[PDB]
Amino acid sequence: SFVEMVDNLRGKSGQGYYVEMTVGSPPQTLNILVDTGSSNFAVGAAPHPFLHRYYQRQLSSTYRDLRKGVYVPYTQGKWEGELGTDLVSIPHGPNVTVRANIAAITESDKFFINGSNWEGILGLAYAEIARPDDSLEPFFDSLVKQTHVPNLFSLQLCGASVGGSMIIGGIDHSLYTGSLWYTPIRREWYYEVIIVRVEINGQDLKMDCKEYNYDKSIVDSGTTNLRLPKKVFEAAVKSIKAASSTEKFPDGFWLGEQLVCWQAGTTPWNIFPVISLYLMGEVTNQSFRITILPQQYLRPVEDVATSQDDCYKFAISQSSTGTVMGAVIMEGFYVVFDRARKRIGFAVSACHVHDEFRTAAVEGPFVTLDMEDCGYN
Ligand SMILES: CC(C)c1cccc(CNC[C@@H](O)[C@@H]2C[C@H](C)CCCCCCCCC(=O)N(C)[C@@H](C)C(=O)N2)c1
Repeated sequence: SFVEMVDNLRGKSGQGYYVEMTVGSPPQTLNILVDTGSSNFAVGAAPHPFLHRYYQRQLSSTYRDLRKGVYVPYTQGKWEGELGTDLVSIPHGPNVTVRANIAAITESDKFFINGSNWEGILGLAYAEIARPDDSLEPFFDSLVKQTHVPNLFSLQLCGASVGGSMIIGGIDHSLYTGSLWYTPIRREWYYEVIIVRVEINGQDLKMDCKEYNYDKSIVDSGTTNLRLPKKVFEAAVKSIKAASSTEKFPDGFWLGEQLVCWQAGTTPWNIFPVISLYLMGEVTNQSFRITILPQQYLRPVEDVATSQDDCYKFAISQSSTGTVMGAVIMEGFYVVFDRARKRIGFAVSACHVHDEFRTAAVEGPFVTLDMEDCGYN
């Protein structure tokens, strides 16, 4: 009965994807950001200028105080609060209710977004990166332990204001085309994967493949951009600049600061290259690739002035904590987080990104020797 979960995600460009949830008795409705890059379930539980609503523990007869504080520092943004448990349900999800850990956010810094429509975050990664430590059971672990929901979920994140699906407990075959290609989960903490090759417009970047995974590579729906280790970022930007050199862009555009605009419908997509990321496969010396179009890594942004042009931000930025395959990478792919089999699947999404002469793709098999050497230790 996955049809009930199709289209259960909404969001705004650059502001994440959220799902509707309820917490407590009587149920309090809240919109919750879907984040495969963290492992804490947390909701606003005190007034805040950007919160339309929040969790009111005093009104829930099933709330239980854990008498323990918590804080989570992300790559950007952080919050602190009080731990507790309560009953939680997902209206457009499985027909179950579970008692889960909940962090009641009392203070936050650059976490909530002005006018975003979500009030909390659902960390879907593993206990090893939960705060305050790995003894705080994450939501999805509680769900699997307390119900018959199979130990996997899938994400169909769609571009253009945005929507998608989080299929809890399985794979919905109407949401993708072609074959699913799987890459091993290297270690159950983040959803960590191994990138074994990078090509831009079919040209190999020719770096030590360890550089691609320094110090890790993760699949993270809570991060907007494709984030790349310093050395990889420099090579990729150098290649993307060259391919698009027939037009001049401010240096702040390549840093993700300034936006670029063009007359509505005249965006020169053809001058921006496709990026191919090769992932470690399931059998010996085998990989597969996902191909990323510029319509993914040129994120559309509301024209702050006169909505007469098409304006974009460069959605590839530099990282000092490894590669992050963020939302703009996941968009247009159907991504299966197969926890039960320790693998992540990719297929072309039913809401795939369109170009006139090019198409996003998931292609295999490829032969790749010595893939284990690509993981950083
Ligand atoms: C929580 C622990 C496990 C942790 C520490 C450091 C990195 C990571 C990796 N995942 C980060 C991710 O969980 C984290 C989640 C967000 C704060 C959730 C709220 C904002 C969502 C919409 C705007 C997204 C802008 C963006 O890209 N951000 C805001 C990056 C930069 C980021 O940080 N994202 C996890």
